[PDB]
Order: sequence, then structure tokens, then C-alpha cells
Amino acid sequence: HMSQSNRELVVDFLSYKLSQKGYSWSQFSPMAAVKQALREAGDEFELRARRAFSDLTSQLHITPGTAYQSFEQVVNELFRDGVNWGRIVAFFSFGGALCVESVDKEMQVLVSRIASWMATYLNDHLEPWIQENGGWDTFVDLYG
Repeated sequence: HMSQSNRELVVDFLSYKLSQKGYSWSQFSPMAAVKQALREAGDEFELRARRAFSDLTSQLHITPGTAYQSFEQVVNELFRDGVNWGRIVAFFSFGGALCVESVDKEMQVLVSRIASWMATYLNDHLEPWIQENGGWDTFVDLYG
């Protein structure tokens, strides 16, 4: 599935971010070129933009009581003007950031929830645009 592919991108990207930043990824255990390009795009976006996503994280204030609907409403703000590649990279970086914040809040149970929320959101709201615009191959053509 494209859905399966998308859940795997999510897990790869979050594992990479946790590993990179000193955290455990142990909740988790041509695709390769997409994963690599996405890893690199996340790093570039984070070095350059240095976004704390302060507004979003504070709006969410994630706890193990938080439901997907609340994540969806916040993340929707990245797409108020619709989808493009840079906002997709920002969505991946935002979810890496929420993962790291959850660990830092001693709420490590949320990491696997956030990967599930991200896959649902990506498959529901983002894939339509991705497919319309040449799929992940185009992502590699632009970034990779």
C-alpha cells in the first residue's frame, strides 16, 4: 500500500530524529531514496528556519489524554494555504519535535501515538496533493 509506504516514511523520519537528538527509537522496530531525501530536508529546514512551532505546541499541549482530532486541528494550521513540499517537510519536522517534547515531558508513551497520528494525517490529508503532484518521486527530484 501507499498507506503502508507512508507509515514507514513516518517511522523512519521519527526514528532518525530521535537517534540524531540523543533519544531512544525503541518504540519502533524507491523508498530508500525518499527516506534519505526526507531526512536531509528535515535537517535543512530545522537548521535554517529554527522553528520552535511555539504556537502549535502550546495550542496542542500534548498529554496522554490528547486525541487525534486535537492534533489534526493544530497541524491543519501548517496547511492554511494548502499543501506544498516545504509544508510537508514542516509537518515531518513538527512531528519529530512533538516526539522529542513528549520524551522531555516524561510522556514517552506518546511517541508511538504521534507516529500513528502522523500516518493517519499524511494518508488522509496530504497524500491527495502528493499524488496529484508526481508522488514521492517528484519529492526526490526536487530535494534528493
